[PDB]
Amino acid sequence: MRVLLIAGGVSPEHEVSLLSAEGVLRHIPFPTDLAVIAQDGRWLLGEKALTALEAKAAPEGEHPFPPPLSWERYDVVFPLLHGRFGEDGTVQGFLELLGKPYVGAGVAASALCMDKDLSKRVLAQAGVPVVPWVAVRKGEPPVVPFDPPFFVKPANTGSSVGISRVERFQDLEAALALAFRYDEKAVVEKALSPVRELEVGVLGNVFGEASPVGEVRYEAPFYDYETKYTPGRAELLIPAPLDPGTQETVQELALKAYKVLGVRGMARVDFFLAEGELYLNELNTIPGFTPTSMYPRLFEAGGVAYPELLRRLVELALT
Amino acid sequence: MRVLLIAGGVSPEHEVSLLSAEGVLRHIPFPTDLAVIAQDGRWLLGEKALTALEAKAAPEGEHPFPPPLSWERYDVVFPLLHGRFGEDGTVQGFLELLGKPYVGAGVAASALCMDKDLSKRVLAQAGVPVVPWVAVRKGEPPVVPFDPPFFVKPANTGSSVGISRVERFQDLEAALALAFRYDEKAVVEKALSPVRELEVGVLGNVFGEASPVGEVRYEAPFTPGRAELLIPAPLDPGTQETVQELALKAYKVLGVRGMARVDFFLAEGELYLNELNTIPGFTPTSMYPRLFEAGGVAYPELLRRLVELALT
Repeated sequence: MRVLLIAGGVSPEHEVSLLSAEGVLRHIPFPTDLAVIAQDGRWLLGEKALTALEAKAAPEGEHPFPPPLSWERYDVVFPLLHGRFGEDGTVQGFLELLGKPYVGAGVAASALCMDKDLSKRVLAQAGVPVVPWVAVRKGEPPVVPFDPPFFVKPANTGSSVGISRVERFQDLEAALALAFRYDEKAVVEKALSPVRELEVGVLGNVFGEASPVGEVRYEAPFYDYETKYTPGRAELLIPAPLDPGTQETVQELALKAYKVLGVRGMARVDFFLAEGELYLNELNTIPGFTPTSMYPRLFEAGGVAYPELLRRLVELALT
Repeated sequence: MRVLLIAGGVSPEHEVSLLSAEGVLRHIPFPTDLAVIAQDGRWLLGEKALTALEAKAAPEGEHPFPPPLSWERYDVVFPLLHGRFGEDGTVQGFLELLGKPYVGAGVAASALCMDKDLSKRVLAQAGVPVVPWVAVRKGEPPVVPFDPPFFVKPANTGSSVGISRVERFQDLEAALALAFRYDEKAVVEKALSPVRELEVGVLGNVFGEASPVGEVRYEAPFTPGRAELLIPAPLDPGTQETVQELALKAYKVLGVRGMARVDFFLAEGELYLNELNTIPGFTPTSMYPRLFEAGGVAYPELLRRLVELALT
């Protein structure tokens, strides 16, 4: 059994993708080779790929797509790419054409989960609670059924740019103009405040196993009398401090959504908890595999050791 | 302008794809090359591609995917494939990776429009009427909110294989067994009868313009009879407009890009959006081009506009 690991990509998550690849290479219980997509879109194979990993960034590759890779040597391909040309179904489609089994969501599920508007429409149709929202396309006069405050953001799941929290309708046009520079479609989500962020891992094909629930907390940077500067931190609470009832609901909601969307290998499902109400925010078809990443840490706490997690992901690709 | 037309495919629509390719190639107002995907999945380029085009079929190809082709030579790619590896977003994704502009729906729209389950969930939520249905996966207990008759069919299969018309609530298990041979997920759709089939074409990116509405009517079998295309369809102005508006709404919500033939069922006063075809036919007999001709858009102009839309 030989595995082909693909990491990097042209997206802003290039480096974090390499960091994940590092962790996967160090513990995957199968003979594995690495292939890297440089920030310029060209690929690096063999020793050049490993060298780039060691460098934490591959600005330039050697081979324009499609890479001269001996696909026949691999039983399963593990695409560890994030966002654009990563979780959007494009690489998944390429692998479908090559006839290669691969880890993670398929084409439809990947593309759908990457669209904040379309995946919510599907989830809402299936009875899964989501934050009230509306989709706006460039050129369309915005029609928002709810009052501010709300968040305006490009429709690409996980984006960290083009976001604006607006408190007045007179500020909507400016928020939309900003969001439209990143995606031709944006979504306007009713702002809930305060809220808690909860995340849960899922493992399996369509019908999965849920990990324990984790929570993300933010601690702002500050200047300490003796320690001087102390950096801000995103703290991971594992398991999340929740009453039994809420924990079970998020886990069930995550499993149901996963099932409806037909997700296949893994997923970290993010939720907003506010006023005692749960809302499924986003599904990440390709989570992090860094020793600091929520997904592997959650399953670890769920009795699934990292090496074992990677083993099961590879095996699931062959269904 | 330099256009690369791709036709054929591994799907059962391999031959009709070539037929429409012949048409497109004879009237596309731009220098255009042809690449053919043979039934065995291998590609045919240049001279051999043309030969296959003239033979109306290409059983086996020469180049394993991906082919040794320099895509630099083309400004726009026109994937004229149907179904699996055609309208399912796979080839589209390959093209996205090559960084090449291309005709038709992108990855998301193509993949969604080929999934009878997910597409209906989206349209139903959006307010577009769809025939009552349920989705079922291999191994999960069926729960049908309606009684026969109804159809059972694989969900992401852009083919006619594995489909069954169930009459007895006791034949269900059997029909699902068949469907599951082509997709671990199948859908059960209430059967409408009498039912009329209407079709309307759309052109443009996201916000498109509808062509006149057409109607498909089959003649008596003699070997099923000819598929008559009534254009415009014999409808009162009110229904025609509703068909067009619904088609345009679905098109928009799904973010379809270059074109689409939207099919509807009309049963006792009620319209139901049936299917959204992202890569329609282009033979002289195909509904899509004929519908737009009737709408004042000649075949050559239609092709010119599809190529241009790919760039915007």
